[PDB]
Amino acid sequence: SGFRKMAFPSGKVEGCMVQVTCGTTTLNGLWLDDVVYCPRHVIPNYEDLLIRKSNHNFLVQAGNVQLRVIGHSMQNCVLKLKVDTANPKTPKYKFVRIQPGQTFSVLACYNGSPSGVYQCAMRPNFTIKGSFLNGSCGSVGFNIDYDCVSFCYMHHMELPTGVHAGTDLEGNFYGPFVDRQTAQAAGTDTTITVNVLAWLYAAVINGDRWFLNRFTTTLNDFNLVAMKYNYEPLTQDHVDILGPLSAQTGIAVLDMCASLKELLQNGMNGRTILGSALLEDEFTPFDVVRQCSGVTF
Amino acid sequence: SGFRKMAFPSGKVEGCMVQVTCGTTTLNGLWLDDVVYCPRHVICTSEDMLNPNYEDLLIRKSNHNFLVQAGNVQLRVIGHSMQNCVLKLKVDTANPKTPKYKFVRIQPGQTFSVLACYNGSPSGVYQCAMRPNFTIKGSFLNGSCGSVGFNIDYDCVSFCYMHHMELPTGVHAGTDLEGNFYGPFVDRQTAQAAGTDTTITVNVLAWLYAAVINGDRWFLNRFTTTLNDFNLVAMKYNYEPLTQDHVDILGPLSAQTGIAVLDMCASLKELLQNGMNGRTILGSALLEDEFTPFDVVRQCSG
Ligand SMILES: O=C(Nc1cncc2ccc(F)cc12)[C@@H]1CCNc2cc(Cl)c(Cl)cc21
Ligand SMILES: [Cl-]
Repeated sequence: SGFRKMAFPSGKVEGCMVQVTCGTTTLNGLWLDDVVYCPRHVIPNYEDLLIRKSNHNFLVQAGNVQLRVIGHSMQNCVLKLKVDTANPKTPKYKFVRIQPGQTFSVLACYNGSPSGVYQCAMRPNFTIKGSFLNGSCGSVGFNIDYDCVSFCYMHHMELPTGVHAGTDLEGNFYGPFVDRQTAQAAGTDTTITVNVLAWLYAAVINGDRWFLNRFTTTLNDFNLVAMKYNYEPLTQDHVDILGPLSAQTGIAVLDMCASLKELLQNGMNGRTILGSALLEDEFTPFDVVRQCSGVTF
Repeated sequence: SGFRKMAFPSGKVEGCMVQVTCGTTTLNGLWLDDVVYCPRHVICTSEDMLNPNYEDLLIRKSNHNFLVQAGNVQLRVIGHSMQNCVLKLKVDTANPKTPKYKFVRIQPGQTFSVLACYNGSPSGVYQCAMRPNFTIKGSFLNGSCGSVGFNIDYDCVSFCYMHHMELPTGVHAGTDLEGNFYGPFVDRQTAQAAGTDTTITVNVLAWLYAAVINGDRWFLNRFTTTLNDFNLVAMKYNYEPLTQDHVDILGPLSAQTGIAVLDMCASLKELLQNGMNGRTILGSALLEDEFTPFDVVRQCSG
């Protein structure tokens, strides 16, 4: 029993964190094989800025050992620093780009040293509601599938509302952001509907049934209601993805939707679900199945 | 900016997780140097869970009855001893991944990270607090026994909790790494119930200071309170009494934000009376009590 916001064990990623210094700027890098990946803002015409740099301008520190940079190249908004030493702690990994609503663990780092791990979701507006201070740039987001680390996020900046913006490991930003000092704002955010439904199934699995009702709804009627409350549309793919949870609890997805509709129009009425007075949207259907079944890494 | 429930990076603990099997029971062990620590109930046959005589059960065991697996390698048990509710299995190999560590016993209200494990394999990491009723509101399934709670301030891992059991209300009970249970709990299947839980007042105040540091001030008011008047009101909402120690501990946050502790205590009293009125504080519609004053300073300042 219990339902917590749970991150993946961070060990395989901790062994990859390094400190990258260029001039007065110090941030984090991800050392995989003989390449250190970091935000290109560590060095704006980034082709012009980068051409003026030599390998010895980049100081890379892995623990108390200084790595020697033997090459450098830029791929979108990420700088790739070729080093002479392959990271002996390089796990089996992939670079994956995630979609809004997908969750991942963030290993927040400062000066190449991991300080914390937390679980978050890529918001529909492409920001993340993270917890980052100055020096956190280069901290990474990841998932673990069996023994493989899928790197999906690298932190680049904080927007004026306190939310965070970054890229996949190929340097493509999530969202309409740029790594430049200019006026940028997070768009109007929406609730990840499929995740709220998954979290309601987690509540049912944990014995919290008060919100259940005898009613069902059509997908179209649910989406008409969901659009009114700034919830993301629920697709047939989402309904299919929720199938296993629907079979385990005996509550059809559209039956759980009628519960969600009633919660949106009437509120919680002083009650809580899994210790929360708000509908939680940062657990995917896969996260719910993984936590309510105990998959290990 | 931002405020998240943040766990310590679990790497230093993951390299210590092993699987311990005795008869039909399999659970997790913590392998530090040449000793594997695990719940002593691993020697129990479930039929002896109501009134187990652990000394009697352990005397009948030999080293080769304990199967310890570290990854795909079987460790050889060369000795065993019991210390309170923890079994210590001496092994013939020191864990090369043993971090710098300490065993610390925590007090109610203290927070720690949990590395939930099954079959000696880490599955997830989450943050939690030792409730005032000495239980933890964890996320654990069968086979999670032996999973540990820890803090990693600096490069040293302070082990503070080892999971032993789930109570009928879904909450969890366990011991420190010396085998002493937190609370009045026993590793017996006798009827046991968690006492009425209360809100960790000092942690709620720390979290309100975190909200102020992050730019949120809507809940502040022009009032102050005496500590006694605050406690009289606090007790009525099932909040833990706030002591002078708690007020002292909140001093640094009070100095940073410019809001005296008793002034913040008056915002809390008003929040308890009015609720949030559709508003949130740090993205929460409930008052959060699983962040200590130390966690707030660490996350908001460094
Ligand atoms: O508490 C236990 N198991 C589990 C632990 N944490 C979450 C668990 C969730 C579900 C579950 F069925 C078992 C879970 C074990 C085995 C069942 N009984 C029992 C009784 C006593 Cl006295 C002791 Cl010390 C340990 C146990
Ligand atoms: Cl403590």
